[PDB]
Amino acid sequence: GPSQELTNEKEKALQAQVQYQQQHEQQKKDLEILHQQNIHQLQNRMSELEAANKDLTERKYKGDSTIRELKAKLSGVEEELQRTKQEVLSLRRENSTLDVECH
Amino acid sequence: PSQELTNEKEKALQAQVQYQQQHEQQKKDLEILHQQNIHQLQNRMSELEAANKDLTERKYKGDSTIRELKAKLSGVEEELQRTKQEVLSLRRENSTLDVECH
Repeated sequence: GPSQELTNEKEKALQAQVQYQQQHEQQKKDLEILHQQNIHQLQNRMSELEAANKDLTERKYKGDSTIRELKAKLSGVEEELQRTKQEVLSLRRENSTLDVECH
Repeated sequence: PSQELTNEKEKALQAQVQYQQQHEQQKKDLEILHQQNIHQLQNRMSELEAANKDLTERKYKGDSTIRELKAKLSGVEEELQRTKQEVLSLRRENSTLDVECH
């Protein structure tokens, strides 16, 4: 068959186009898989570092409110100390005047 | 008839050349995209590392400030207790002198 040999070549060319498309799709899939393996460890270390940062930022806010409570507590005690020291001065002054009137 | 056959074999050789150029071009394009993505991930990683360094430094500063405040507060509470006992002693002296006087 002279034309049967020609029809065989046209059949072959259609089959070769199908094979090309399959090989082009397979190369894409293989490259995406290699890519995922390349970024896997880095994506995991990134998510871990974001969560550690979220926890630290949360801890920092708690630390600020603790500092605020401590400063206000300290200011109250420093003022109380001031009014007790002045009470001592007042009492020393009173004691001296009373002591001169007996002695 | 034979020239038409030689034309089909010439065409098939050309289709193979094209498929090969296309296979290479898809790989190069994917590599550019993947390299771009890797650079973005690496950049985000370096900014999370810098944010973590900054947070760890703030955590040290906050915690050390808390530690200093608690120790300062204990010192003042202790000094207050001493002064309060001095007031009690002076009020006792004031009461004994006041009874001898008025």
